[PDB]
Order: sequence, then structure tokens, then C-alpha cells
Amino acid sequence: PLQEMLAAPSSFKKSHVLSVTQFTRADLHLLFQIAQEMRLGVQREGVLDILRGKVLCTLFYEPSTRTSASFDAAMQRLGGRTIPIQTSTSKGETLQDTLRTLACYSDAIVLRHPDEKCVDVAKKYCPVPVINGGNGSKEHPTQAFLDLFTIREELGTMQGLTITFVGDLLYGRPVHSLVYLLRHYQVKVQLVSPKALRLPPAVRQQLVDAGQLLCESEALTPEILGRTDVLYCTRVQKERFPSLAEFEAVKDSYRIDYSTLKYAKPTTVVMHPLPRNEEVAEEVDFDQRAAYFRQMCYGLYCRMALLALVMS
Amino acid sequence: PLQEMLAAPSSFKKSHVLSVTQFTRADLHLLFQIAQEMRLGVQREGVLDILRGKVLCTLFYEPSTRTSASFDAAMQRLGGRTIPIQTSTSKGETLQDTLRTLACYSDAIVLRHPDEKCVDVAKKYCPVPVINGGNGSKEHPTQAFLDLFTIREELGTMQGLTITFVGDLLYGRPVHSLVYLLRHYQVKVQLVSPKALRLPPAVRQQLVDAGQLLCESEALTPEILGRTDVLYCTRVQKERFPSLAEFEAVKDSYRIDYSTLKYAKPTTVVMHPLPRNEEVAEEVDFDQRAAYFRQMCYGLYCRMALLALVMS
Amino acid sequence: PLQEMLAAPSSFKKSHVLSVTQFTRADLHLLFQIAQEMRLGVQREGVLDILRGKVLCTLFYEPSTRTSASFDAAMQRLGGRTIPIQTSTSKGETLQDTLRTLACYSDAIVLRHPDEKCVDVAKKYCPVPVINGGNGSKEHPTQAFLDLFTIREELGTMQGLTITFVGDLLYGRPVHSLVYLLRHYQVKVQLVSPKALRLPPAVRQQLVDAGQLLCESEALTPEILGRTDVLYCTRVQKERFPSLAEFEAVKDSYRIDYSTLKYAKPTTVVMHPLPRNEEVAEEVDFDQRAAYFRQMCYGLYCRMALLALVMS
Repeated sequence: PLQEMLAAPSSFKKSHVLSVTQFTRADLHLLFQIAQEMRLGVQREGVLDILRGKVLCTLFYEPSTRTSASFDAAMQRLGGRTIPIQTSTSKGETLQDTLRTLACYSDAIVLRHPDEKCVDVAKKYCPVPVINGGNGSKEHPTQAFLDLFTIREELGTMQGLTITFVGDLLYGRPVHSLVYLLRHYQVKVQLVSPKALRLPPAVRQQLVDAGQLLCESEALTPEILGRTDVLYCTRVQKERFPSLAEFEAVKDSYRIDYSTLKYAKPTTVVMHPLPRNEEVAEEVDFDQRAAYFRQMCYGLYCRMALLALVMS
Repeated sequence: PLQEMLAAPSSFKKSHVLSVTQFTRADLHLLFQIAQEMRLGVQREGVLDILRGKVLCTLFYEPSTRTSASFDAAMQRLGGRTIPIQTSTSKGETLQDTLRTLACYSDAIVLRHPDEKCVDVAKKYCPVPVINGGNGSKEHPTQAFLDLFTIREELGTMQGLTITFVGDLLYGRPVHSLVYLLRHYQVKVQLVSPKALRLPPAVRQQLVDAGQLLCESEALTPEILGRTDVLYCTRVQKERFPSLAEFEAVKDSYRIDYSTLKYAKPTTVVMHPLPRNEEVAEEVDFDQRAAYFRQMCYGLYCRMALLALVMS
Repeated sequence: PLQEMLAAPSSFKKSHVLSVTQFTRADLHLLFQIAQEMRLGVQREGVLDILRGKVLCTLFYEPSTRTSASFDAAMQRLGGRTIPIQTSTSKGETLQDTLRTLACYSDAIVLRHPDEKCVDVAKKYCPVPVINGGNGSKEHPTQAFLDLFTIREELGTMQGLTITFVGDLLYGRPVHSLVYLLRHYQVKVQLVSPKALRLPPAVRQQLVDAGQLLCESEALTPEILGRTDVLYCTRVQKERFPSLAEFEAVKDSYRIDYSTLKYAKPTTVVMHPLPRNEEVAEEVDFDQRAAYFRQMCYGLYCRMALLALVMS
């Protein structure tokens, strides 16, 4: 059955994966279908036989253990091989020289780089598929895929859901990517954020265009929480505020702990792309609704399906 | 035959491997039996087919090439897959967040961490087996296993042996772990150490309880050496002494070179957990009795058998 | 057919690969033959089944992504396993201790080390084959092999060729190694270099002995370029010159860009061992004659064949 799905046509095949804007609702539906079978296969066989003759390089100019190890494990559980490039402390060879070098060894490269334009360098020069693992934190498409997959799997549907984004919605680009992916579905969105860290006007206008913008609030109210199906939290960082007083104030209001979960639904899904500071208290980690570690498991099967589609 | 042994019941199966205190004489006998077959299998096939669908993460917060590469090679020679997590220079994500992340990718994690309590964090939070590769140097259970295996294999038995521990017996915790493992057998122990760096009273009292304590000496005498079956050396570090004069004095007395081996038995086994400074001179490396590199080979088969038992 | 070639006798089998001076014209002919089949196999199967039960360690004391990842990918595309040792920032264990440790885990080690004498340490102490990935930049034998292979493959022959070495021919040791490998063939050599950075007298005298030295020039003339079949460029580094003025002067004269390629042949092969600074302009990267990335692909198949011969 996975064989049939992977034989089906896809925009992923032999393609760079650089932006969520490349892919359709149909593309993601197939990805999630294959992801579902990837999980069943792994439960049965552990290491599958899909990409046995393929080699993936991972090329992370800044470390992200959660992302790089996810791709390594996905590739190896597809039966493929991985070559993780040591992240140097360096000044060094140009990105395009390194990519063209590694393209002689591997069939695809996962690239994470602090320059947003790194995706344009990859497009111009790299003769094998490049998967964007983070381009100056502008986009992180497989994080967007796994976030959406997490919602679908935790709550079973997409229609009728209310999603509450809380924290730094200006710098929290995973929110923007997920807002783009949500344009097809009949959802409602609540934006809880300091006034300084609200969504960029273009992303807000995306929600307006879709008839999805429900409420905008500085405060994480019992009322907002009471109607939340998905509480998607972002990291609030001190550099976003000139004064410490304001920074700690906003943190204390937004901290997700038992004091705030008591206003949520029994079925609210608490999500966080991670790393976290203290915006989600450790005391809630064992709560049913704490889904930010299931998120990582969902990402494995999503990236297995992505790698299968790209390199098969 | 390995298949039969691995089908046999074991305390290792699906278990954390955190302390030598978890396991019995029977547990270790089975481990060593399987280790013996692991060596035969490797000699015949190089890479076996025991853990083909399993994935091991190695998570070393401080480097130990001898330990991490041993586990990587053992896992891969079992036919499994390995994901070695780059040791960062970092301040970073909490240990429990990282473990729960990597548990979504792998079936077991080998963890080395500078906090002794890291084993308690792993117990509370990690939903897959964690193997302790060193917890603030308090314990290193697979080092204890391979040390004991080395003795069994080099000398053929455990009964009637005299073991001489030399060096820093206060901070040299591999000695303490091995003393615990030796409680079942009819051995005699000689402790050669500066008075400041003698065994902790509890560990000494362990030897007394077992009727194994033979002699305690500041000097590495021709008499002590003449009755030594196993000379287990530890690193003496300058920080253990306020003055340089005392540090160099103790080093010169304890240095194992041809000048000191001439008093040993033709069959004395010279062991060292490594890394070494100068307490074992390079001139003895090619001597039959120099077993600290065979130790590493023995560790490979011991860790192959451990990984097989835990994850099969 | 690869099976027959690999069954054929070879100086590579079970041997250290430390210097180009170890191997004959016959040895290299077989290597290149096998390399050719390695490429066909990879095109068909991606990952072959030649070294399925073998384990390669890569041990790089200074990073060289192009070299270490090439060996990793070659080993894995032979169906073998790889254990890449993290390059530390460290003061640490002696080289011989580390090698003897890793020899207990792997069947061969690729070693790159800043001490030229590291090859002598490996010879004395390491009980498995060591492949020299760079010994204080004195030798880099597999780079020499792939350079020669690149010429053979790009131009089809070795007889009648004119090779032009340009840049730092004093510190550019890949030139010296390639000059040694070229002693069998009827080639002519042009040496374009500043007078301070000319070839060492012994290497020049090698070319004289072989009846291959054609011309020595400070300037990269239209005449020299017009007769060049292979333009092998080396990096010119500022430390080679006391004054910046001279350094930039020599760089501007030697920079390979369209302004200089217009004097070359339509068939001139532009080679560079890499990394490059600006001595080969990015504008020529898409030119047919720009072979420094095909070089890397050729290196993969060369190292596949080398690893097959050593460890089969």
C-alpha cells in the first residue's frame, strides 16, 4: 500500500523542498497518508526497505539536534544511508562550493543555514534535491508539515477547529508557515500576543482573506482558552523587549501551567515547536494535552514520507 | 546458539542500564556468554543480523571517543543503525527535553553527562532504555562489565586470583564498580595508593565483608607485584595533590615500566581503563601482559551483547 | 566483472595507503578500472554489496569535509559501515593510543593529522590498515589518485598531453604527488608560478629526468594557455608573500576567469584540488571546462575502488 501511494504522482518527487508555498492541499494529503503508513511500517519492521540505495547528507551550519537527528533517523528507517556533516565553529568555503561537493556523494541534502538567501544559492547551484531545514529562520517547511500533521492526528479533523497562537507572533515564523498551510480548511484563529509582537500585516491579512480571524488579544483570557482546540505556543525571548520588566510581565501572563490549563478544554492540544524556555511549565509535561513531544514522533513519519517522495 | 542465549530471560531486556547494582551474577554470566559468541560471529560475518530494525542514539555531553565509538561500532556490527549526536561546545535545552526528543527517533540512548543525577533525569522522563556511559564519573557500568570480562578472558578464571589496584583509588570509581562486581568470587585484593587517595571506607568495608582485603600499601613493592595476577592501574592527576613535588613523587613510584614489570609474574595482566598519562610507560605496550588495548576489543563484544539483550 | 577485478592481485590489499611511492603503474591501472565499474554499479544500485561486513573509521584531527565525507560515502556505497570520529577542538590522548583504540572497532581507519610523522606513528602502532587523508599536507595520496583519474577520464588518454600547473608550486604538494604519478606517461609540463613559489629542485629534477619539463614561467601567457590540455590550479595564500602588493599582483595575474579562458583550448580541463579562494572565478563554474566539481565525483569512485581493494 505504501508502494502504491509512493508510485502516485507528487510535486515532491525529485524536487527541492524550500517553501510551503510550493505545495498544494493534494500534495500534503498524500504526504500525510504516506506518513501514516510509515508509522505502521516502523512499528512492524523498525527499518524499512524503501530507500535502500539512497544517501542523504545533512548539512547544518547551526546545530538543531531535533531537526538533524529527525532527518537522520527518518532516512535510516527508510533503509537509506546518512552522512551527517560535522557543524564547524568557523570564514570557510562558500555554501555553493560545499553543496556541489556534497552533491557528488549524496542523492539529497538537508540544509540549515543562518542566511535566508541560502535557499536561492541552493536553487542556482545544487544539482541534487535540497530540503530546507531552516533558512535564517524565515521558513522551516517540514516543521510546518509536522505541525499540521500533529493537529490532524491529535484532533482527527481540521474543520470546526479553533487554533490559538500565543507568544511572539512577529518573529515566530512557524506560525506564519502554519497560517499559510491552514488556508484550505474551515478553522478559526485567535492571536494572543503583545501588541509589539503581533503578526505581520500580510499574515494577518491572510487570515482575514480566509474568513478565519476570530480574535486578537494581549491577554490569554479564560474565555480565549475555553474555546481553544489547539494552543500553539511560541518562545518569547528577552531581546524582543527593551526592558526586563515588560519581558517578565508578558512571560508570566503567557506561561502555560496548571493555573492556565484549568481554563482549557479537556481536549485542547498544547503544541510548541521547541526549544522552550519557561513558557510551558515542566509540571504539565505528563498531561494528556501536552503534545510537544508527540510532535517530534509525528515529525519522524512526516519526514520519512517526505524523503520517500523526494528520492524515490 | 546466540539466538538461544538471547531468547533466555534477562534483567537487561527493555531495561535502563544505569548502575552495576541492578544486575546479578547470573545476569553477567549470560552477558559474558553472549559476548563470547558475538566475537565468534564478528570474526565470521563482520556485521551480524541481530538488531537490523533497531536504532541507537549516542548522546555524549562530554567527549569520550573510546566509549562512544565502541557503542556505535557494537550497534552497527549487530546490524542496527546509529545516530551519534554531535557534542556541542555549549546554556542549552534541558537534558529531559533532549532525551524525550531523541526517544521519538531511536529505540535506546547511550548517555554520558557531567551531572551524576543525569541517571535520575533519564529514569523519570525517558520512555526508551538509557545506557549510562558515564554520570559525572560516578558510575560507568559497561566499563565495569568489560573490565571483569577482560579478567575472565585473560586469566581463564576468577577463583584464586589476586588483584592489585594501583593509583588514585579515591577518585578512580571504575575500581569501586569492579570491587562491587567482584563480590561473588574468591579473590584477594591489594590496594596500592597514597594515603590521601585510598578507597572510601564503604568500598574498603565491602572488601572486608567479602573476606577479600589482602594488603594496603603506599608503595608498589616487589612483594606486592610478585603475587599480582591483575595489575589494574588508574590515572593519578595533579589536582589530587596540593604540591607538585608530592604529585611527581607518587607518579614515579607507581609508573609501570620494565623496571616494575620485572617483579611481576610472567602472567600478570596489566589493565588500565584509559585515558592514561604516563602511569603506564609506552615501552611496555608491546609486552604480552599489556592488556589495556585488548580491553577495548573485549568491550566491543561486551557492548554488543548488552545492546542485543536490551533491545532484542 | 568488478568481482573478477577485485579478486585480481593488488598491492592495496590489506595495506596501509600512506604515500604514492608505494604503488606501481599496474596498481593504479587496476584501481582506475575498478573505479570505472564502481561508477556503473552506483548508477544501477546506489548502494552495492562489496564490503557489507566491514567497518571504516574516519579520524580527522583537522576538518576536511570534502575528504571525510567522500570516504564516508564511498564506504557506505560499498555497503560497508562508517564510524566518523568527531573532530575535537582540543592536549588530548596520543595519536597511537587513539588508533589502537579505534582499531578494536573498525577494519580500517582514514587518518588526517597536522603532523607529517603521523604516518610513521600509524605504521609502528596501528594493527589495521590506515589510509592517509593528509599528513601535515605533505602527502594526500587519494587526492593524487583522483587527480590522475580525472585527467584520464576527461581527456581519454595520458599520452601527448600538456599539463600546466599554476599558482604556489612550492607549498602545493598535490602538484608534487601528481608529478610523481605522471612519471610513466609521455606528457609535457608547464610550470607557471612566482619565482619564490617554484617547484622544489628535487621535484623539478623529477620532470627533467622524465623528459617532461616544457617551460617555466612567472606569467600565465596566452602562449602557455594555448597549448594547455590540463590547467591544474593551486591556492595562492597571502602568507606566501611578505607584502600585500605582491600577493594581490600574483593573484590578479593567475586568476582563471573568462579573460584568461579565451586563450585556452576548447578542450582544456580546469582542475583545482579545493578549497579555492578567488584564483578560479565563480563566473567559469558553469563552463564545460570547469572540472573541479567533477573531480569530487571522480574521487568517490576512486575511493570506493581503493576501499574495496584494501578491505576485501
